[PDB]
Parts: sequence; C-alpha cells; structure tokens
Amino acid sequence: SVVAWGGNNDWGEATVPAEAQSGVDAIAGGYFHGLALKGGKVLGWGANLNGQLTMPAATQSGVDAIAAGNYHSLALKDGEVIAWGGNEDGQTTVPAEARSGVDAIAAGAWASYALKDGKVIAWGDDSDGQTTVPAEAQSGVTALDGGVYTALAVKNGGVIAWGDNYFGQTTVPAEAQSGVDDVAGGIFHSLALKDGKVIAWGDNRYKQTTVPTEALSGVSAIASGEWYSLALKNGKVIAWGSSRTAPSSVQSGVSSIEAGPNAAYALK
Repeated sequence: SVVAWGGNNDWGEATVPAEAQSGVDAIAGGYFHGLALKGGKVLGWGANLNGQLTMPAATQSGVDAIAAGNYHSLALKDGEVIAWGGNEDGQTTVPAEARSGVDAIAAGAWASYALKDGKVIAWGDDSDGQTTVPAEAQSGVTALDGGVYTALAVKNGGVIAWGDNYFGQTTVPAEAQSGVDDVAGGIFHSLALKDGKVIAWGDNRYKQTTVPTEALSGVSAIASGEWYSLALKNGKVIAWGSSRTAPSSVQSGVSSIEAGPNAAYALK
C-alpha cells in the first residue's frame, strides 16, 4: 500500500499507478514525476517533460535506491549512480568518482548528490553554492539531503549545511551539532532529527519552522518538501507548513515517508 497527497497534482505526479500500489520498497518524488522501487525495478509516473520517465535498461533490475529532482531521476545500483532526464545544469552527468563505491544518493531540484566512503560528491547546479561541498563534509558523512538551493549532511552526529542562506536555513543551530540522526532541506528551511525530536530552522513566514508539539518527541523519520515537512511517529504522519495537513489514511500503519517538492507520499 501507498498514499499520495498534497499540492495541485498538475502532472499526476501524485496519482500513484497500480503496479506501484504494493510491494513497493521505496518512492521518490520529483517535481513533474514520481519514481518507485519494486523488487529491484524502477517504475515511474507523471509527465516525462525531460526524459526523466524514459527508464534506462540498467534500472529495470537490481537497483538499490532512487532519488528524483525537477528534471532528473537518479538510481543507485551495485555501488554505481545512474542518472537520466534533463541535464540543463549538468545534474545528469555522473562524475567517474560516483560510478562505484557509492552508499547513498539524494536529489536537489537541479543537482545530484552521492555519499561515497564518508564523502559527499555533488554535481549539477552551483549558482547558489549548493554543489560546492564544504571540507567538513568530505569525510565521516552518514546522511545527506538536497534542497532547492541548499544541501545538508550529517557528520559525527552534527549537521553541515551549504548553499543559499537568505533566511538562515544554512546556519546550523547549536542544538543540531550533535546527536543528529538525519536531515532534510526545504526551499528556505531545514530540519534535523535528534533523539526523536525534530529541529527546524530558517524561514517561518509559512510556519515551516513551527514544529507541532506532537513532533517534539518519538519521531523516527523526517522528510521535507519545498514548503512543507513530514515527520513519522509510531506509524503516524505529522505534517506542517503551508497549511499542509496529513490525511486520515496516514494516521496509523505507516512504515516510510517521502516528500516531493509538492506531493507527499507514505508507504503503509
């Protein structure tokens, strides 16, 4: 089971197809499209504006992980990062260094990230610095996420953030400098998960940073879209920012969350 909600659905990126309805191991939401991972095979739905739904033959089996950006799709297979769709910003051109050894991947709106041997490798758009990986994130990194103009990482329990900082979304609070488990980037806010509590900093004009009480403890997972966020707590999804709420279908029994730019997804 899969539940998708949120946003206008102008492209059907939130209309989950049947083959993607169960036995799905992972979902990834891009701006115009969705990706799912099912028994090693990558499935997609939405508008193939840029080639992001033209699946490379290598992605039809043995894929370990997926990510999705505005124009592109990413897949991690046997340590190799595979990328397809739009390359307007170099986000689809995989560095040689990222063709083996890689443990994780993430997608920013117009950038791609890989965590390989404790080191963040980044390509794609750098007009806000989001591809310029700070020295501290070149070893010991255990989690990463891309935002629209930002990217985040966890190293030695502490958050690292680079790219745009107009609203202070890249200024790590002291509370997030240890004990951190995971991170997420919105367009103008950031989240960290530390000891079951969600920490949120940056823009709060749309309440992005106004963490609901229920999310200040017991939280097992987080995710951020552009202007909203998600937290998973004992099988229940909590959502906030830009008037985003979470439907009754996701109030229990939820095993994973995933936040696309607009649409949220929960696997049940």
